[PDB]
Amino acid sequence: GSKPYVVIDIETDGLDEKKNTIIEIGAVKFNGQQVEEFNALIKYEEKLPPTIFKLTGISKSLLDQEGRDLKEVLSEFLLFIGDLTLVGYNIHFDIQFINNKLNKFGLPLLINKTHDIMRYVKDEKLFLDNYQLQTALKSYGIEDSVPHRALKDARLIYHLSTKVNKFLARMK
Ligand SMILES: [Mg+2]
Ligand SMILES: [Mg+2]
Repeated sequence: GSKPYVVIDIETDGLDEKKNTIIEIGAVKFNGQQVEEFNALIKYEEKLPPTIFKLTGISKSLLDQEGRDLKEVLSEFLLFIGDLTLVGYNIHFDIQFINNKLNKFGLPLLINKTHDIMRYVKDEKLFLDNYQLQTALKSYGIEDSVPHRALKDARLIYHLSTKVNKFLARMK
């Protein structure tokens, strides 16, 4: 069957890998036998743009109450993923942020192989109006609204990955 792989997803407070930061990190690992999950909200000392609240529902209060230290979370994330293939949707966004913060804290950077589900979708679904994750999901019969929360989005990307035949063939 499938080789092991880990679907990753983050939420951030902006688009700049070097000035903005990670507010949530989620992952769905198929370990070769079954599925495991990773999720952490990140403690945050800056002024969270209310735009972040409207998209994700994450507020300062949530990060204050449930957030964990970013360096600690990233160390645990490295242990969760090991050297497994990483999978995502426009995955360079997640990797750019994760590597920037790993580097900032003096932690090892990612050297994992990667596959981007978005690339497979663009080649299989040529007539989509756009290639946002939400649009891709519907094209494959997944009607869930995208919540813009890291683990919840990772679950949706994982479900998508089990429906993209070209990806499945590559991972056999
Ligand atoms: Mg995302
Ligand atoms: Mg997300």
